[PDB]
Amino acid sequence: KIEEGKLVIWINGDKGYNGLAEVGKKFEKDTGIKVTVEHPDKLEEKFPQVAATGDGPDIIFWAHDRFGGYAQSGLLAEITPDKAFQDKLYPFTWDAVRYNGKLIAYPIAVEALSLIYNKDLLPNPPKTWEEIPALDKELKAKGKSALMFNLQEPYFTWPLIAADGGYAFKYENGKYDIKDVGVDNAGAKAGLTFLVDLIKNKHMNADTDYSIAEAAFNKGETAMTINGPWAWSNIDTSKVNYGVTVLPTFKGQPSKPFVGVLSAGINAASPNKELAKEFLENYLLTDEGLEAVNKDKPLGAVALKSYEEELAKDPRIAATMENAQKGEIMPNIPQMSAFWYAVRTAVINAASGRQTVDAALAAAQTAAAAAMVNSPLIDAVLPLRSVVITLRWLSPSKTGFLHHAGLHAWVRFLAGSPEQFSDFIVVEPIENGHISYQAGDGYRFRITVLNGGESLLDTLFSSLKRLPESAAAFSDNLVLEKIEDTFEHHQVTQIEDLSVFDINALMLETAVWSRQRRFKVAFNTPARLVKPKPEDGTELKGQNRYCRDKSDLNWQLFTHRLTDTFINLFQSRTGERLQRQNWPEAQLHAGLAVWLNNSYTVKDASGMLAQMQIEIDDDFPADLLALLVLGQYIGMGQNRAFGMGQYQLQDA
Ligand SMILES: OC[C@H]1O[C@H](O[C@H]2[C@H](O)[C@@H](O)[C@@H](O)O[C@@H]2CO)[C@H](O)[C@@H](O)[C@@H]1O
Repeated sequence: KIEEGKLVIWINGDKGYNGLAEVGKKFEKDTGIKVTVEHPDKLEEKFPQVAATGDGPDIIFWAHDRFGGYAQSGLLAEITPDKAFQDKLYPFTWDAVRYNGKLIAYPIAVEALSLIYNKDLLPNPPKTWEEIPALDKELKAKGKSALMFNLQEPYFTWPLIAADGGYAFKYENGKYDIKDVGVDNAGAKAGLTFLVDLIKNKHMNADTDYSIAEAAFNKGETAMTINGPWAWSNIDTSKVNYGVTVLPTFKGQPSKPFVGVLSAGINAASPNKELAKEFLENYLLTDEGLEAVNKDKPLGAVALKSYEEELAKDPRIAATMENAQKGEIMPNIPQMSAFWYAVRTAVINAASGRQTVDAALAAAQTAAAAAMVNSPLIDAVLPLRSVVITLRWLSPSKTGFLHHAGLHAWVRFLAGSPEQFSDFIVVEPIENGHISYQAGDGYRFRITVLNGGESLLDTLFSSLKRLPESAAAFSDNLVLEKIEDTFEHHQVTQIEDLSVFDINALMLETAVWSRQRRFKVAFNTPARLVKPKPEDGTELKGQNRYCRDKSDLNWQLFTHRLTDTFINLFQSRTGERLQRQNWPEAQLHAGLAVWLNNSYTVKDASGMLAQMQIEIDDDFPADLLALLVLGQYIGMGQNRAFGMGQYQLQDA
């Protein structure tokens, strides 16, 4: 949980976090409240992961475009500055942090990309993108290059894509039309194609990221870069004579950067809300606070009127606002994360040659418009990680006798014998039944790790790597051959190498089953689904407690048990037990249903195998369909952590 009496702050590593820490040291001097300023990697994705369960920082610093989604998920508290304080900051910056009428963050600064160029290598910067290829040939003759900027984040490529007609969502009548995405019109195609032709003609490198581009410019190797005001600090250090100017035009149109408002949100689960307000209103959002941060890494055009009226005299800040005006302030709607994931994939795939520009942007238009999912039940379990582990026997042995219960206890032991094992790890063995193995034979099983289970996965990796010594069937007669990433189907050695099944992958998969409205639900391993509680007060006993006939299965029973699983996972993570709503009605017809008996001299292994046809409405809630899709990867019913209750969605 978040510790009361102190303040923990998250801000991106490219920002002036040391400056921010000095503002925190002054706060601690005046109130005794310790202020810890951290800068995690991928924090815009890390915040929902930890905040969904009640952890994370007291204050989060990011551009405003992520905050509507945070607010929609109930991660942010409503800030309450009086009218006197609101007048100190620009009204349009307050607009950027408003969501459904409520202010959800304190605006800090307005960030916009500008063209940064080496005045010594390039006295007159190019006014148009079309000049850059010709310019690069001349510079390559001196062993230099024209332009290098981060091609891994669509933030940096969007000004070009938007120049000739690209847009995120059409805005009319106070509303963004999610179904009207503009990443796939003639102008977006022209912009990305020009980017790809730069790479194809050796004027840029598809691999270029933020570090490579910053290093090249600051070491005098490239004449131009594209970055924001935070980057200026490192350039002053490198003693490059640089300037900040307007972005080049494309087809006569100016480049249109998506402008962000760096904002500070207050975690909804923070017990230090009043302290957070005092730090932000009375210490950071003052002339001396922002200056301490600006001195470390320049903020840009700050939202505080009194300070910005002095900074605007800086020609670099003026250029920042010039590019900003030629662009647009980002929407803060929850769909922005769907947009940025779509365009990130589009630009990487097009630039790497994997997809054509037309195909890459066609998929991005579909992806950007996919129905969001902001469920607390889902944010608690995502992201998933999964591995298939291959062992080799060191002497003969028998498996299947305990019906994979020994494997479970063994993996639990190898994970540190932790508390709440079943709430974070699912153990799915290969369904062989009874097998006798010889020395040298392989043994394979899959384990899926839910959000909050990395340390368990780390202990597991170490134990496996130290077999057979680790163990002290499934004893110290096994050795690790390899660990494969279930989702990439290739080998890994450290946890950091593992891919994730995250919210964006789930939204894309859910959309597939949204459009195909009829589909089948089939159990791979038997399910132990308890029958509904008799309404006359009596309790069911014995094997009569569980569903086993076609007549026992219906749409409400199935979705109740599925949701029970998610509620339990949520409860054990947070302590709260959410109230269980009923799903909208749908057609569910059980085609096949039979009960398997798997008792061994204990009946835990027995369960029901079933196939169900589903039909859903056009307007069926996506965040519920998403529970159905996610349930494929975590299983439902009793003993789901032993691999029971595994189902998969198939087409009819
Ligand atoms: O590239 C997608 C990414 O763009 C923006 O992130 C910016 C951020 O606004 C700046 O403060 C700075 O850190 O550069 C980031 C790009 O790496 C959006 O704010 C973000 O939502 C989006 O995913």
